Amino acid sequence: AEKLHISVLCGGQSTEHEISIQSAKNIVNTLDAAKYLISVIFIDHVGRWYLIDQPEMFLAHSPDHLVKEGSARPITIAFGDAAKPWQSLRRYSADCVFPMVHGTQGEDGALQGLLELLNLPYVGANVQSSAVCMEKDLTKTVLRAGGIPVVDWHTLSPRDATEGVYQRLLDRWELFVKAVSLGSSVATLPVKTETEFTKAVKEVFRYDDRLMVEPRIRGREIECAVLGNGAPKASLPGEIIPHATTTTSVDLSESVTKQIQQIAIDAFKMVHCSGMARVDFFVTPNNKVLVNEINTIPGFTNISMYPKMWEASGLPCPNLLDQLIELAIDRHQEQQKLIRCYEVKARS
Amino acid sequence: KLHISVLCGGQSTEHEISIQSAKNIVNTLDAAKYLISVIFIDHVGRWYLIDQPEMFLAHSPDHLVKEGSARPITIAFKPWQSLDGRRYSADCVFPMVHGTQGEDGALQGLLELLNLPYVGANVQSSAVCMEKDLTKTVLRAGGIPVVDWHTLSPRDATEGVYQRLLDRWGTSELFVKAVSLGSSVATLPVKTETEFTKAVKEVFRYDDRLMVEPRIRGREIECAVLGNGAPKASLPGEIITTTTSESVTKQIQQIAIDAFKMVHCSGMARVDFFVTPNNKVLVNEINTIPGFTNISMYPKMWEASGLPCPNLLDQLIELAIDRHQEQQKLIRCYEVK
Repeated sequence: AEKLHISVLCGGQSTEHEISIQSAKNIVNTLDAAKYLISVIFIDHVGRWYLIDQPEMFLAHSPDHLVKEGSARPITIAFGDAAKPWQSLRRYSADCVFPMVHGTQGEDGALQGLLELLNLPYVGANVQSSAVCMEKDLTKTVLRAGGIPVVDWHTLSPRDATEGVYQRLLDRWELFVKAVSLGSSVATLPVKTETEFTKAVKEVFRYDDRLMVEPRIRGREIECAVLGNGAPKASLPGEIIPHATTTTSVDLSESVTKQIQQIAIDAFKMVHCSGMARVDFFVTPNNKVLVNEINTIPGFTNISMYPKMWEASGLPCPNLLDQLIELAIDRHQEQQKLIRCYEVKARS
Repeated sequence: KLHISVLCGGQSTEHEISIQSAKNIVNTLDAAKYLISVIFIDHVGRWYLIDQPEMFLAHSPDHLVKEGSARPITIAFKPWQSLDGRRYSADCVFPMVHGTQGEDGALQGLLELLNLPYVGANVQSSAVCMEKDLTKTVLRAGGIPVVDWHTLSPRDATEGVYQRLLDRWGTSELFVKAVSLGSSVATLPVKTETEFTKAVKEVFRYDDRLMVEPRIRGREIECAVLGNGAPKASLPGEIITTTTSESVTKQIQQIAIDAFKMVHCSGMARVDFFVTPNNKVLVNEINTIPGFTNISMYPKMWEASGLPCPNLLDQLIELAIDRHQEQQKLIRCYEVK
């Protein structure tokens, strides 16, 4: 083969389905055509998989259209077939997979888990890191245990009493009642009263089986794109302003910029991330830098902060994508070596 | 009857124990309640379906593969599909792959993608329990007592580390363990600086992260936890040979339950402890797919606690289906909103 086969996964049974498609389109449009034969795997709303092997068609049409036209081919997977994991319902090659499903299934380790079972190289966080970063309270647990400054939180599960919690949190710290693992605004509720609190708790437990309460923090929402495996690099910080308006130009001191970058890298490492993460911070008026979230499959559309921050840092998106693919393949190669050496040792 | 698919084998060093766990499960599942299929994953990651449980009980899966009774399958995104075009039902999956790919969230991830009910810890909880330093990180953060540890990664300098751990733990005898691997070859006792440095090197050939722990003197005690939101603990068992103080017993059971909840486990886990001579109770590991063979501690501890294996299995399946039902409700409600 003269080119590497790249499969971009998008859609999925996730409320970020449409953003996923837009991310995938940018990636497909931006992948160096000289280096890659690009296939797009579309997962529809009921979880059916389709393969589109003409990237140009994916850029030109909605995947739903391609399904209906018949050009997007129903596929399943071929276990054990390391080279050609996709099988028409004819097998198709994949040298590396770019999981670009946001939220449920895509960032929560599920898709990563399938890809591990297929022994395929894939971009970004592995199963464990995806799961840790997906559950925001678990992320903070790991970060704080390692000494990384985070926005404080309080986890509640359905069996916990809700009475007294509001007051105790007010005493400790307006609050947010948030699903631990859901991003949609439907699952993040601002509360100003006890009554609002318990109503919000009830509401969020209709969506997620665990929630977290957070203090509403005054400060700027600063983001930083991290890239790498073992030796992560951090972009220039960007800012988002909920109405959201975004910009890669924020006027932070040399000190704060440096902190954001270093903590982003340290956080990335602390949750054992791979490939990429967008680390989202609050920076308080007193310039305290606080991690709020690590996103392992950040938006990747042409206006999305992750690629925009890198571009603003001197890394054009095509090069970014090449690096993500290289990192993915390198991780896979290293993991395969460890596995095999252990296998030999263990049975001997 | 409900269709139960028991998944075993796997690309894992615990492949053979997995087969034995599965055989016990298939042997013990109530025939009146279940139509049992076995999914066998071979060493190279190929998947096979055996729809005659008695064949699986009578023969090794490798034999069935060679004979052809273990049919190559893939998934249909009736989750299993032959490679006749036939599709096979599954109402609940019993993943029984130990260690790599079985307890580390990957298999759970696939089952999640397929919207199948399945027994045991979910992706997140599997991943947290699989990597032992992460488990301890989460447990200690929540105030659960655990054996001390120090994680090392390949890029960390080793110089002076041994001495520092000696100073922290007041013992010269340590273990250098892979964070995510169970074989004895990935757990190395060290008692000198030289042994430490050699062990670190050795383990880094097998895992990308390792953990150092002090050698703890005391009894190896285990405890089976069962349930979802309302876990119950078995009477403690001990590893000396295995076997199934009222205060210490209570600490064990309670800490096992609290540990189970703290890692957001579901269905089952075996919580492994040390109990020092001074009666200090320390969690060392949580196993989300513990051995399930006819002599394995998890089912034996339950049997000893008044819960026979067939009934244990029924509850595991009921817990899985119930979890699945609640999870679907949540995601449907969220999707609507």
